[PDB]
Amino acid sequence: DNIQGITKPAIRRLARRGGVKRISGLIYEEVRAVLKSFLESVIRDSVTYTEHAKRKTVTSLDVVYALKRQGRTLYGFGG
DNA sequence: TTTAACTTTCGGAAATCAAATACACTAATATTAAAACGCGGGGGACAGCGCGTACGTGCGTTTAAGCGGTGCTAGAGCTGTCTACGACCAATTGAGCGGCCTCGGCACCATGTGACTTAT
Repeated sequence: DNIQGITKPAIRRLARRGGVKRISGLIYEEVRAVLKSFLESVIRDSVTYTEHAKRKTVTSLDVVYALKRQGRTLYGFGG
């Protein structure tokens, strides 16, 4: 239950960075779900990059290449 | 002590020059499929509302998150060394469609000998 360990006050304060103030309860479970989906895919891409690289420790370059292929390219790390 | 820029060259590239298509558009044409004017309409989307509701709003006691030591080891990254493996050359093919030929079969003129005959 690690994704439940991602606590509902946590999801709340994330909503408040998100600019909203009222959020239904099942949003917490389904924001957990969206985090789960994106994490699953980026982990797939980065883990596979890592597996091919033969350094089976998952690397930041693997992560940023995953995000880049996804179109979600992130700065500050591949540099 | 290791990442460059001098160079010293050269042989494929990237210009040029040219003509061979060939395609775009600028354009007549009657038609004629869709445009766009023109009035109701349903239908619906919003005004206004009651009260149920649902996520915050608010307290108590928890829980994990966060440190803060305590290893210890699994890989990081690096192998110093042996190939393999693929990039090159070329030969080592090949098949497909023109080329010669060359088969045999026709029509035509040549040559010798068997009749016979005659004037030897």
